[PDB]
Amino acid sequence: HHWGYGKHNGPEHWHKDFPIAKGERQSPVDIDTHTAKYDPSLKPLSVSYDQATSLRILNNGHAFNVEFDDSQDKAVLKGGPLDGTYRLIQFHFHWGSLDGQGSEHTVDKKKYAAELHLVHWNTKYGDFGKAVQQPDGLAVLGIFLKVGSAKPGLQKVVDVLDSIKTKGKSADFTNFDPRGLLPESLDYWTYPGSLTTPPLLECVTWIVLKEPISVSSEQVLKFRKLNFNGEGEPEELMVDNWRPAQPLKNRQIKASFK
Ligand SMILES: NS(=O)(=O)c1ccc(CCN/C([SeH])=N/c2ccc(I)cc2)cc1
Ligand SMILES: [Zn+2]
Repeated sequence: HHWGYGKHNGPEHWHKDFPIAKGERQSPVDIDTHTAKYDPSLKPLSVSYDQATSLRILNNGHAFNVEFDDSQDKAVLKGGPLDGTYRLIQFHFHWGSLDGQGSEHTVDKKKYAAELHLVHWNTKYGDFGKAVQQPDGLAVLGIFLKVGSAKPGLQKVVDVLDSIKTKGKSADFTNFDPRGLLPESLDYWTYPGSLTTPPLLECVTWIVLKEPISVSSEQVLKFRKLNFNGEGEPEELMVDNWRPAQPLKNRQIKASFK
């Protein structure tokens, strides 16, 4: 009886195996745009993905991960609210059964159709498993998806999903350039938070971009053909794999922009 996103094992149940679910710095949160304060001391983000080395795509039963070679400083996030160098390890998405829901973060209680998470770990901790034990271990770059025009840089991901329909399937996925998933503006909000799935560790500096990317209805419909189940199990579509907004508690969301 493992955690997931159903009635019997969804987000309102996670606290029984992961008591940190009710902690002081949980994610995601609603971003109240009027309460977020401009912080003129924040730096522009530095997103250096020119040497990124993608390797593989995996259906893990909760989402799909595009995994990178993080054994060297090849794709790094720096600047903004961050001290030091954070290395890209993987990206994944969260999405809905309908275009009106799917994002984890919300903006003035608005839900987007999906949310991209580019996951990075602080190189001062040596690898990912050590970094998730530290309050500044991870930096996750969050990017909203709205349905409209296609995102051409997403289509190579969409077209491999048929080969990883079910939990535990993986496929070669080399030479994918994550720069094709970024919006024009790197304006962001930032706050201290957590992983949004178990183990819900409070190890993340969240950096959420204000500008969403547009994807087509056909692109998101292909996300919704994935399965949570393994091969030869009753089909359960991989939809609504998002955690809802958690209490902000004693936190301030900072804006990089006016
Ligand atoms: N949705 S999210 O962006 O907040 C998000 C949610 C979950 C995760 C993955 C955590 N899995 C862990 Se804790 N894996 C390892 C543990 C030990 C070792 I050694 C290596 C890996 C990342 C990002
Ligand atoms: Zn995520």
